[PDB]
Amino acid sequence: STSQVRQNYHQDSEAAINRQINLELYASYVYLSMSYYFDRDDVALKNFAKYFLHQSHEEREHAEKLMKLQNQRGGRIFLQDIKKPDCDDWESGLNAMECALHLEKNVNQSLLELHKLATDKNDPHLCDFIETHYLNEQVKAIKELGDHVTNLRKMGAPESGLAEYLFDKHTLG
Amino acid sequence: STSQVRQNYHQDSEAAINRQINLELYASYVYLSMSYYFDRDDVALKNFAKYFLHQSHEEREHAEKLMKLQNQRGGRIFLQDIKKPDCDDWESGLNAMECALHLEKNVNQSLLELHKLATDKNDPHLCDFIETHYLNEQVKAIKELGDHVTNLRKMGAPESGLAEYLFDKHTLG
Amino acid sequence: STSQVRQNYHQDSEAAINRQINLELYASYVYLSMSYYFDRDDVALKNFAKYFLHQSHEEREHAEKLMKLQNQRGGRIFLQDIKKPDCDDWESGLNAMECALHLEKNVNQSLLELHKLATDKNDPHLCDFIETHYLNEQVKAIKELGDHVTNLRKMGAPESGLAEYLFDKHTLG
Amino acid sequence: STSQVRQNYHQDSEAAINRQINLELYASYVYLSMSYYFDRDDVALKNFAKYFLHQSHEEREHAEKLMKLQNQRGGRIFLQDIKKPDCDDWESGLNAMECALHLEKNVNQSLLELHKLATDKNDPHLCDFIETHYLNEQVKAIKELGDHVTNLRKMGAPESGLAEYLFDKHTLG
Amino acid sequence: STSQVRQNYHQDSEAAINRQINLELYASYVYLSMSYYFDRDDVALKNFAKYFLHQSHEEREHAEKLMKLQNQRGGRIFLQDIKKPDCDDWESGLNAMECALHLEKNVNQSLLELHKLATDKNDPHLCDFIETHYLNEQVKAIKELGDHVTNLRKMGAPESGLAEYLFDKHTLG
Amino acid sequence: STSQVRQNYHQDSEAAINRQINLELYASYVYLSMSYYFDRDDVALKNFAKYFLHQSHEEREHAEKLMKLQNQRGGRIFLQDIKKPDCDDWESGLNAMECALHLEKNVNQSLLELHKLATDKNDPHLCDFIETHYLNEQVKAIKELGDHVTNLRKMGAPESGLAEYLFDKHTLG
Repeated sequence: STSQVRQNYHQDSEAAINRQINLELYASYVYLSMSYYFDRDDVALKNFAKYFLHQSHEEREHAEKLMKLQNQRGGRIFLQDIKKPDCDDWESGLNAMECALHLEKNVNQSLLELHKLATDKNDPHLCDFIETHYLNEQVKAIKELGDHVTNLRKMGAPESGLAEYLFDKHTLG
Repeated sequence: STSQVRQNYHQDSEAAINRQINLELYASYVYLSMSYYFDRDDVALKNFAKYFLHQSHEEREHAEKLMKLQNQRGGRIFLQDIKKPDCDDWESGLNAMECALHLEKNVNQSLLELHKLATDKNDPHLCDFIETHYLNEQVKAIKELGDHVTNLRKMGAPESGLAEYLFDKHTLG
Repeated sequence: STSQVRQNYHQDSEAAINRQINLELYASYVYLSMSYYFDRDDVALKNFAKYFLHQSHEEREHAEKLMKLQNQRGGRIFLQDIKKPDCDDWESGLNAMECALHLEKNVNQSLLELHKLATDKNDPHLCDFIETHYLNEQVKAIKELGDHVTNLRKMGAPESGLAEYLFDKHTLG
Repeated sequence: STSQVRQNYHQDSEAAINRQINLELYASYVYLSMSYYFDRDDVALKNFAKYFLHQSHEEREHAEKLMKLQNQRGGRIFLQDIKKPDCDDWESGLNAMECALHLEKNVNQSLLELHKLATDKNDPHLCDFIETHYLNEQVKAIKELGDHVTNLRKMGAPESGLAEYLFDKHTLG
Repeated sequence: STSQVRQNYHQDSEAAINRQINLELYASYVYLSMSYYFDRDDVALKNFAKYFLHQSHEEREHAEKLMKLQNQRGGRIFLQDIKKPDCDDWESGLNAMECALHLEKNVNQSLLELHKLATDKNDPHLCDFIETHYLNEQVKAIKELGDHVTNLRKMGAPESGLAEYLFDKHTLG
Repeated sequence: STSQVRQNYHQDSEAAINRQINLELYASYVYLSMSYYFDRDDVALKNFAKYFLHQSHEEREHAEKLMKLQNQRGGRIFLQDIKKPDCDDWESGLNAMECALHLEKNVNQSLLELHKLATDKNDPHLCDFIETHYLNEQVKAIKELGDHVTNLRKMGAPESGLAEYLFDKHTLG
């Protein structure tokens, strides 16, 4: 049953990769919903939609990378249902940005837990892969999301709408 | 009397094309008036004028397309008077945009009624022509006008004038 | 009420510009009707249609130039109804050419009357504008229309149809 | 027996495609005969021959397009005999043009009947295919044939031969 | 509540678009699973994986197109859970191809039902959109899948493995 | 009645050219049917279809060449009905190739009989024309068809289907 190429790959590190795979798919779905909310005519903030769409594409490519890694090491991929996003209305841009930040922090925590599991089982390849492809990019994305939120807050009230328009036109545009 | 090339063309589908022709001409006249209102020195919003002038040119070309279609199918074109626009003063930019939206919705309703008449008389060529050249563009234009109006509203009060200046400079410019 | 930029501009020279504006629009409408008559399949003279369509475009651009001049000097533009062309059938090409000539002569007379009014009120800018953009072009157009008519007459009878075909193919084509 | 890919394709819409296929082949044969009549030395009108040869090639390509459509939807093609053209002598150019016009009108009527049958059976693909590839081109061809006939008639008598030579040299050449 | 741009858009045509959206997402998920099955080392058929991955990308882009259409017409998008693929092991290449064919036929049936609903409510824009972007491509894809299956069957037994290798190397490669 | 340019052209050599013309048209029809049989989805051999389609185009051009020759020498062309192909199903590729070979041999025999008739009437132009344009190409085509058949036979049984696939992919592709 075990693949001819499998070597130094544990059952736990396979189930964890599958769960991370599902989580990345769910994140991509959430970002798709976020972007196509801001694509609506009652919102009409183009650059927000483009930003979230790019985030969704990046999450999808990361899930594909995980699946390729699973196949290379001799693991077998198991696909599960993808749960729909939390909200159907994502409110103002200040709140969407804060929901994206929380999602990114959750995914980063999951990656760190996976790294802990990998170092538990003495698997240098998995640790190297996670370090190379995931952690630093997650830190950069979280830093960028933090900057955007503080700038939105700096502008913000009293004239919230003008502020949201100018942030859309200057920063993200 | 009937043209040598006429075939599967009904009297009703000819009168309707003529009426649509007149309506398109009237729309072009209205957009010309809109643009040359904003060209005035007491308004001085250039990009609004350019936008409405482009709308007028598009309406004119659509009327010419209808006239060409009428000639190809063997119909005879009848030209009627073009009534002057409703207003001489088009108020702020928020109101001009809302008058353009209403005009576009009226023209779209007329096109849908023409399509209904065409399918009544079993004329696939007219339905194909309307579908290809008119409907989708009307939907796109109405969507674009809706986005502009919501953004203008988002900025808007308290500082309406600064908002109208920044929308002119960023979006339409 | 009077514009901040208005200076040496009289009420009469504003109403006259508006009337000339309406007359140019009516001329453009007439030329559109002329061209789309010859676009018909029972006439089928392409070059005549192209010629009249070019005339219509030129008249439209001249009306736009008048409107720009009105806006620059501080006048306010007033748009009125555009009356439909005189005829629905424009007969042979010899008669269309003679209706175009009469229309051009009428417009030239209107321009000369406007110049007389301008010199009445001691307004050098309006006289310079009319001289630069309108008079010489009107003279050239009338001369060209006269040449075409005499050539059509030279060919003409007995074989009128062959003559009209060869004039269409050689001169206007 | 039914093909694995067949779906929403009716027996009637298959027989009709086969009959249209045969009709297009017959039209191509007729146009070949027309062109190679005018290629003769007692006629010697080159441009007429080239025009009819182009018509024949277009009809052939349309028949091939129908056959490809039949194969894509899971239908089976049935080929029948191609009947020879009506005439062996196609008379003057005025009469050939009028026989081409009648053939085109017949084919257009057949296409409209096929569209009626397609909408009877609730088949959107066939209606879309007919609308996209056939109807508008048929209308354009009929309009062009009508123009040529009226110009030939305009020239025509008394000097019919000179007229036919000049139409050959100028229009079709 | 109703959007400013909504016109001639029915509740039914909105729910149907949402359901089609979910179905396209599910199809993309299934094709992703198919490709990453054949990416495994115990299968090792590269071209099959690339083919199914391309299918998944196409399905994703089609879902995005549907979502854009929903937003343009004034509808509001509702996202639901995406169910996991049917199988975890997709067997030989002959069976994967037959599961892809069935999925494509199901999606085509759903599109035809949506077209029926659209023509029920007298909505020409939706019918034109479906005809332009979806139906013909579905027919082409089903035809291509049918060809591949018959060729695989032609080779096939007795030497099934060599046949599957040569089909992978020649046709899909 | 006799053409001004006719010289050293016999009635027999005219009827024979007409019959050869009809035979070439029939051959082109047969090759069209052959190609569009292999275009079907239950056969799915592309290169066979392309090969037979090329054969059909070549036969058509040869018929046109014969018609031009007939017109140059002062003969008058007579078109007759084109009979439909023998079969509606052309079986495996081995049998289609053998039906093409027989058709080519029949046409070559007809050409040789025409040459015999031409030398009977002391007509060097016709003999030169046949020698230059037809005979050698017929020999080359028959040789090529013989090679393909022997290679198909060499592969062939036991694994006929794999053999037909590899011949399609390598030789004709």
